[PDB]
Amino acid sequence: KEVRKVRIALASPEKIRSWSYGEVEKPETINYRTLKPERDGLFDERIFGPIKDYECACGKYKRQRFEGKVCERCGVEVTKSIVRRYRMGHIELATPAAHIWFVKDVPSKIGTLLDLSATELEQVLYFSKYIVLDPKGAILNGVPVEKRQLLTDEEYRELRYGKQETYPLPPGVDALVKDGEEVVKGQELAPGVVSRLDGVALYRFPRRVRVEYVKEPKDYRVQPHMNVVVPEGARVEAGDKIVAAIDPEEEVIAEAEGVVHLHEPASILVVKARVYPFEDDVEVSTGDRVAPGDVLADGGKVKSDVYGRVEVDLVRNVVRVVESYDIDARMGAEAIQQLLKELDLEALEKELLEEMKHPSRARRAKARKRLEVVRAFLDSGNRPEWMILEAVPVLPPDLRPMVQVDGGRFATSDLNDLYRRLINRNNRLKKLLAQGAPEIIIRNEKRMLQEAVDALLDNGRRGAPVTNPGSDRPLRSLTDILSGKQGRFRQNLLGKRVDYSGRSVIVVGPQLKLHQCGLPKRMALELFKPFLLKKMEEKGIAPNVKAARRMLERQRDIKDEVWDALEEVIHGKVVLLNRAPTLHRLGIQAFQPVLVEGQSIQLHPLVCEAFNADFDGDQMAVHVPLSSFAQAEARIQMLSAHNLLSPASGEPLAKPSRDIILGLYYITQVRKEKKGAGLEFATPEEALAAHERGEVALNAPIKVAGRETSVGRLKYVFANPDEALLAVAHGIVDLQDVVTVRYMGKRLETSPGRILFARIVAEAVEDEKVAWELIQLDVPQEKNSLKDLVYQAFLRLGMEKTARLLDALKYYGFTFSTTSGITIGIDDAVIPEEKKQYLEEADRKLLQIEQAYEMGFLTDRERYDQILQLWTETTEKVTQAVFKNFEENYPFNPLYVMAQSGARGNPQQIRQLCGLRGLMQKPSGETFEVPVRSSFREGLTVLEYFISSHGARKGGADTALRTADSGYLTRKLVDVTHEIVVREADCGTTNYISVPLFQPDEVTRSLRLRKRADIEAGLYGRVLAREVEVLGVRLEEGRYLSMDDVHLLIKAAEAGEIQEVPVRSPLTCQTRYGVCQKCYGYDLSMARPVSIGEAVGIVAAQSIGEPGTQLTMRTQGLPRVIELFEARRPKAKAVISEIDGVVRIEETEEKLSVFVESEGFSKEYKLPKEARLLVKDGDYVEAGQPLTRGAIDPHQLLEAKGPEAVERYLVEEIQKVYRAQGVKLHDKHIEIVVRQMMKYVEVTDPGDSRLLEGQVLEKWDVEALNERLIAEGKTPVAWKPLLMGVTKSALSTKSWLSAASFQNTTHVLTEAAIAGKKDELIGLKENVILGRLIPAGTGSDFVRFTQVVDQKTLKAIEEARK
DNA sequence: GCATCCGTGAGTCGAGGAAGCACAATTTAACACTTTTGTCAAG
DNA sequence: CTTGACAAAAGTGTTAAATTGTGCTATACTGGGAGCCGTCACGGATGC
Ligand SMILES: [Mg+2]
Ligand SMILES: [Mg+2]
Ligand SMILES: [Zn+2]
Ligand SMILES: [Zn+2]
Repeated sequence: KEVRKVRIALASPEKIRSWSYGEVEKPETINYRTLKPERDGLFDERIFGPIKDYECACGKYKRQRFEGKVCERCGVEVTKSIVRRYRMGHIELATPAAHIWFVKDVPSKIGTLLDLSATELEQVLYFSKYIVLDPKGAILNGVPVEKRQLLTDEEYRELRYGKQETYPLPPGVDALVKDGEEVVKGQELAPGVVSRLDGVALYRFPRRVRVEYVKEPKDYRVQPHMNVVVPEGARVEAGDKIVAAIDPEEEVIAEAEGVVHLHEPASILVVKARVYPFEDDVEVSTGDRVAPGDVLADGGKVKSDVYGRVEVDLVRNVVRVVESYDIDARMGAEAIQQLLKELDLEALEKELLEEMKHPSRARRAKARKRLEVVRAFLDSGNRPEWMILEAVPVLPPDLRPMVQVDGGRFATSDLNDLYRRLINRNNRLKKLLAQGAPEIIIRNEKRMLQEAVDALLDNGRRGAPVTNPGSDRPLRSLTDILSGKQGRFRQNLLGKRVDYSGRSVIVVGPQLKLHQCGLPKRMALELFKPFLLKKMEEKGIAPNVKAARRMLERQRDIKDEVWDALEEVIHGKVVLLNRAPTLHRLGIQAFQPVLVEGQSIQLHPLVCEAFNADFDGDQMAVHVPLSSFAQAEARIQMLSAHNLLSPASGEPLAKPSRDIILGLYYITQVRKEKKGAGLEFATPEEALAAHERGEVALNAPIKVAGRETSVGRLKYVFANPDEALLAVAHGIVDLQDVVTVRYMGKRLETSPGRILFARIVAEAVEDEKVAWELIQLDVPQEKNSLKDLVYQAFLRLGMEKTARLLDALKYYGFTFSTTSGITIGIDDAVIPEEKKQYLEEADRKLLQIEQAYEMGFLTDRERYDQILQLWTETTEKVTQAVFKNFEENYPFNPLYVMAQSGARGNPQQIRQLCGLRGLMQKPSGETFEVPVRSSFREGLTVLEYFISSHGARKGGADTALRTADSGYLTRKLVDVTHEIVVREADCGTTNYISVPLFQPDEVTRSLRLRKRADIEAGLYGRVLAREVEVLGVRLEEGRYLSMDDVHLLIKAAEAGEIQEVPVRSPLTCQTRYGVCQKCYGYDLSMARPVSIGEAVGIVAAQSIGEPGTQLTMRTQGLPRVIELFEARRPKAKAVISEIDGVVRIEETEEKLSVFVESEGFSKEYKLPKEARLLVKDGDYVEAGQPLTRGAIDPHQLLEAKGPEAVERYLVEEIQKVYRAQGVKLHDKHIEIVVRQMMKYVEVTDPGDSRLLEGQVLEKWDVEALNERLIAEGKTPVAWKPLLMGVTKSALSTKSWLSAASFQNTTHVLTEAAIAGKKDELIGLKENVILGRLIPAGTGSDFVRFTQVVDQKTLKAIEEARK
């Protein structure tokens, strides 16, 4: 079957053991001598499979005949060695270990279910405090001990073993207390030592024993290696032992009868216990635990009266019960797993739901968070105790290989070292437990085992990272393998390295057609090698494919017919050319290769702008689509000649450029003379006669009788363009001379160059009548006029004729720029004579500013501002003087022509070359008082050059630090919008948006018509939601708006006939998981309605992010866009009115306050003194209308005005940044991203549903839920619109595969696993990860099942059946 | 409300690759021999 | 198709090296060692 969904869930110890083919019991990897895997180790063949196909370890089975067999000698299955990549083992832990993901991922899942703080969980898990599981009637400091109570180590010891203390008596002294006498706190035991607790006092080591013989206080000395064998106050018959020793020579016995008295204790032991004397055998033993009433000895004659630990003292023949309780308190994951197994999720949910009615919001907020985790376990079917590991899975050995390098050295992965540590510690703990080691040692081993598991799963998350000894590089754990820019997702699943790919330097191919590229022969030989081998065999070049491959291995073995065969292999095929960074989809284009000699790829000039490529050393990659589908898609969808318009704005993107523009501008610009320039005559005979006398120039404007003409128009009248260009060939007239020509039945007055341009377009499109309508004859052909020509040709003729026109424009532009005579010399940077006059004026005004400043008429700051204004004004005047000189005296100056035509440079750069450099800014942001008064032609001074370097470095640093921000933003946009596709023709919605044609300019306090570019960016290629009647023209509902329609609407607005246009937009589309054809509009790249199955989400992200690097960075620029897409609260946020009413300013010397007064309401706003109010007294302000200047908080705007208002604000404010930079971007692309930001709602009233108040879900889901509920007469859910940024919107998506591959992988995976989330594979990222066909383009269900059949077969099938 | 803390994020290709010994237990190697296998000429 | 010599071609069985695993030292010894350090954003969680 086909995979349709991917589910993630917790694995139980039972399931982990079902995966494993065996337990890894030893940390041995391979044998150091034979290099074979060690038995029971991390590379065992008996577990993970054979190392070579169909061959066991012992070498008894060596063929596939014994397939599925297991050798009895070695136990290795006889099968394929590839199973060694898929077969898992496991490690059986001596004690449970918590999974760090469900502990350290804030908020922890284990803590939330158990109601334990982050610190409390850590203290228990890492053996710092005990947690009570059974108090057993234990009292701690007069208070009963309760379950789930945390005990410190001292508290546990006091409760479990009691209170006791040893006081060392000074040598020689004798204690004031006897052995076995009860003491009270503060009592003095010895002359200088006082006890601190009440209990039985016991002599530890009596140094002197004083017996009393009866006939006599004989004494004996006690040494450390001796022990007394009798209790105090004992009658000893002559002969009985008294003090024992290692050597019987020093052993002490009693000569006669007496009473033994012990004196001089080494120390005093105070123990809180009850002493029970006995005579017969005791029924208990040391270490036993007893309760009140339990029999101790003498058949019930002596019984316990208190809880404690029973210890029998045979020397004193008494039973001591050290008062203590048998409390059950545990540390580590064994205790936590005990609590997690005892949880009743049914009971917990009921209690949480009851607490969901608490008046406090914090209590309900906490209850909702707990119940969301509880609900996840209840719904998914997972068990909370599965978050603690009893068996640890072991990765297949081939994914953590230990390989021998070409030099014989061994390389291994970090996972083997992490596995060995866990196995070594696990084995050691088992040995310690078998030895009955003390609790201190066991606790250290268990704490180390927990840490070893943590390092294996997520190294460095908790504590110091584990490093391999001899280095400080942290070991790479399982979490590091999956997360980050170098993880599995982004490095191996979302992108890959591919076969049939090449690379080389790119050079310009001017002779190529738009759809052609120059592919080196030696690159194409390797790229198409499998195809070439087949063709070589098909011909007689080689006998078979293997012989052909040997021929190609040696360069000197390649014959000349191999190149003929290669030419046949590539016939008709295309290749993909790729340049990094791929900012938009035009960074990959398909071309038909032309095999060329050399080693560099030839690139067509007209596609360089789309690739952002130049020829300073750039490189491109080459890719070969292999199947018929890949070749068809590349030739139809990705061919360069088919993508001529911009998907972002719909304007031409393959169009005339630097040299092409210059050559076409040069011929279409007319000459202007000054010799005559005014003389008036009576007849043309006189006017021409003066021309022969030299009094008037050919192109000097004159007036013959009443009309203004020139000599050329009167002297040279040509019957047709061919005659005019024949005269140009003979040198009679120039291309720039204005003469009279007869063309298309009209007696035009133009230059031969403009008539030549008209013929160029006419022949390219092969239509003289249509060509005449496409061009503007009476202007020089600059970048904008040539861009309009391409767009109009595309509309009227299509891709094929437009690509031909682009090829003809490129050819003639190149040809005419070579012979025109364009060059740059030092004298071409003409210095206006007005610069000297302006600088002298600035010196006088500056000297006058200093004079006033000396007189005190102004301060330092106003002196500083006035200086900057003076030099800012002078720079503008010098710029104007520079360009006024060019257009009057040097209209054909190379710098003027390049800037005027759009080929190169702008007025700012020309001023620095010809005028003055201007003012420079300090590193701190201030501007130097003294400007750079020299241009580049004159040459800066050393100090001026250094001062100018401050800004140059700052610009370079801004550019470097701006690429990372723009690239990061694009990735956020792609991940939030990647699932949006055009999925149907129409969603049936009746909603729409009104695009405003007028903008409320506040300075003039009135409405003013918006700019054409702004209106076009919001109207072009959009479906009219309602019928519109303007200027006698009826634009019916459902009509796509072309540029002509948009211009008609702008003309209607100019006449006061329409203020806004109702259109369909992605904001109001009702399609699920995408938009419909009617809500999107045109495919701006083709100027026609978008086709179903297009990934408009990806296009929108690339359109927005591509010009991201052109946004200034230095609340403005790219930072402004990033904040708007993240829905961040501005620091200097404006103040808006929550309700509508009249403003009443109460400004006072004490404070500033603004009052919005209504019929009954009076809202008060305390604004700061430095507040730039934009509303004065007596103004009727509506809800959400700003009162103070600044950026509006989108979340405050959403609450006050609504979803529509915030959506309009976000689109307009984002477009302002791009417009300020000259970038043209359709509103559709922003509205698609904004539609994703506003995709969620918050539950406020659950109604008759299981939703929790404050729960965040998708708007589509709640709407579907509400309609279902209403269908059955149940109260619907009341929700609240929600706004979130692109980052948060992408992470809260319903597909965990796409969210896990974005960022926050541990958090995404931990929540998905607990909930048992199932991924339906809806968007593009999920299908790319699994290598499936994406549900867009040719992979969309709308077009995927189309069938093609010819007439003959169709008739046979219909005939053969009917 | 609020600071303060921690945790996660920050463009793309390319090119650069320090015991020592004793002894027991286990494994490996080298014989030995018999037992297939592969040829041979026939027949 | 056999039919008997033949000869390596291989395997089975001891034996002895060669390798590997393991236990044991008796003056008295009793709590570690390396960072050190120029960024900025955000949530989100808690200390209350
Ligand atoms: Mg370059
Ligand atoms: Mg004439
Ligand atoms: Zn085997
Ligand atoms: Zn729609």
